[PDB]
Amino acid sequence: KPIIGVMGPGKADTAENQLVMANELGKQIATHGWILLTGGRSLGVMHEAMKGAKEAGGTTIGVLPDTSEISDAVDIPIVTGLGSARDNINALSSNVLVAVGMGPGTAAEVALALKAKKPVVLLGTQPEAEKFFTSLDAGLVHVAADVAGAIAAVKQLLAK
Amino acid sequence: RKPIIGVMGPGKADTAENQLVMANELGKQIATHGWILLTGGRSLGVMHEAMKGAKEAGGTTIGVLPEISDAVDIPIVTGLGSARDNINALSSNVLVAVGMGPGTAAEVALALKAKKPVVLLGTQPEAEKFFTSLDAGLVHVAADVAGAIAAVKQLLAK
Amino acid sequence: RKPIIGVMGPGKADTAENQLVMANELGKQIATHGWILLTGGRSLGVMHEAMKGAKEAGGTTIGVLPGPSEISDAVDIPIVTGLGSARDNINALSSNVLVAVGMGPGTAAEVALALKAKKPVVLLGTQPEAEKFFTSLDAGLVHVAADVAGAIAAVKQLLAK
Amino acid sequence: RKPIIGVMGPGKADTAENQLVMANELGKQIATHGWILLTGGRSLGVMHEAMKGAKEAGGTTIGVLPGPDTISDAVDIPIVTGLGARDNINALSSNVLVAVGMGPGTAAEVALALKAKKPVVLLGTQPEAEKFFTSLDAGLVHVAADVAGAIAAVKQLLAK
Repeated sequence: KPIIGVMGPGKADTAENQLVMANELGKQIATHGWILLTGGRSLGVMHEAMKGAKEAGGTTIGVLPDTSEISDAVDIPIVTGLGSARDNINALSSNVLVAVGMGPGTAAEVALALKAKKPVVLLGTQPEAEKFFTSLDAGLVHVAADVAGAIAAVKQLLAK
Repeated sequence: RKPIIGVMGPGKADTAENQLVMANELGKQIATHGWILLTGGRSLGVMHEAMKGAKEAGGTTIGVLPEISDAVDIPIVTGLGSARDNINALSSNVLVAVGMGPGTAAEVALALKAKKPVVLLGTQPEAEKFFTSLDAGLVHVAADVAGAIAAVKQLLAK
Repeated sequence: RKPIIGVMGPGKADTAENQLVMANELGKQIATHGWILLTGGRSLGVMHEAMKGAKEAGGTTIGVLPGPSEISDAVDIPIVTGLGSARDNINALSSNVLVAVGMGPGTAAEVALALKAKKPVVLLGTQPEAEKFFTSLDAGLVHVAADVAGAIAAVKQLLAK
Repeated sequence: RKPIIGVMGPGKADTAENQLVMANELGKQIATHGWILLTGGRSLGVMHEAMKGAKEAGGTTIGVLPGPDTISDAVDIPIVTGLGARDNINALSSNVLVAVGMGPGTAAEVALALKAKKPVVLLGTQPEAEKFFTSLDAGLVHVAADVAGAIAAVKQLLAK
């Protein structure tokens, strides 16, 4: 059962178009028979992908700093306690990683995945980010224009 | 959402034979009761047995790692090694220690520190009575797999 | 290289005043022996007193923290980690010898972790059940000290080997 | 409290030789200013030269390692973490961070420092990096053209 990780900025930092892409990304992850792994508290991109995944009957793993609540969009809550430190659990536990948008948090998570030699697809990050991460590891970086392209890169990659 | 039962225990070299038997059937019963099993993948004593108990009974297992192992449905790779995945303690609704050693002691203590109940099974007096001195209200001592599955059912309901 | 001695204690209403006084004196004796004190870096309880005692004797101190902020004023070197309820095996792995003053859930995790790292732990001001329970984890690494002088003498011997 | 300056760079042959000289001269100037050098505690790359540099000029050094561990001779205080993972320690413990060169590990440390809202001095990085990280946080990113520049950016940042 493949595991696809979604990173992306939080609620305040995610633009409306990026939110829409994130939901659609989560749906398509679910319809291709994959598990979604993302951050279980963050309310921008990561939440939208989880809702997307859930709305289309997919399994979601949320990674979390118990404490209250959760979200009902999370199926398997994995609580680390690690506060501001590295749940590079995403990076390491995923088959493929997709970033929707960009910010300091997300840049950090993408660079760890590359360091760990795992492929990353970059959706809706700007040219600045696309060129830098490609400059880090051109064999591991895939830029996608929209969700369907991102999902195609994810399919091509899992065959390998 | 399914209850998640954390199991902790020593590895191959320090797990007596009766503890492996107890671990294997504890996992069977975790699954049989419709709970998710959470434990370490890759530890080849108590923890590896509970996962198989659980799989053999058609349960869902999560394995925390720092390949493995047919019996793990969801691998969570942490990347730490000689550190703390406190994932077991904080992710799981109830924790069952089967046997005892340094690793397991640290994890029982962290669970009590996060104020979760722990069921101690096949641990011995010194461990039972020390953990009880830490938080008596959170520490439950079971005699056999049955008394431990029992204590777990009686804890999810509260 | 200067030896580093790790000190671990319980908290605050898990702390009695004999333990605060013993932690201060332990921390002085550590600094007087030319050793670095490594402990938790909050201005609270047993770890804080060890730190004030080391500073008072002209010792060097390292405080480990999670997060952000308010470092004890006795901390020379603050090590800020970003982990919350997550360990924080820094004390255990970085110290040559570790000393527990009192006992609580947190110190018990810390002590068990250090034994698993094959590091010697000196127990000071704990109850027979802790003493007995850790002794049963590893007889070879657990030193029960009766007072601060005994603690210091166990560290001394452990470093001389 | 003596200030702590953290240095980050690449390891093996993500590392050009002039980077190795800049790192060593930088460590040397950090120690001459009465500052502590915090770095990765290994015997390789930018971080080791910076350490050797600091020592040679009478400075104190802190080396952060994973598990378990012994570690350069230039390290006074070893901080052994056992998080084989993320030492987020540099980012959060240093007053100022200086990156010498760039690679995946460095990229994550820098983004984490900017996520923690700490200023980063970028020495000997390519303009893709200078541009990307400036795109993340203009206010926190300082491109130095050389070791003297890098020090006068620290010195001033330590003064605000």
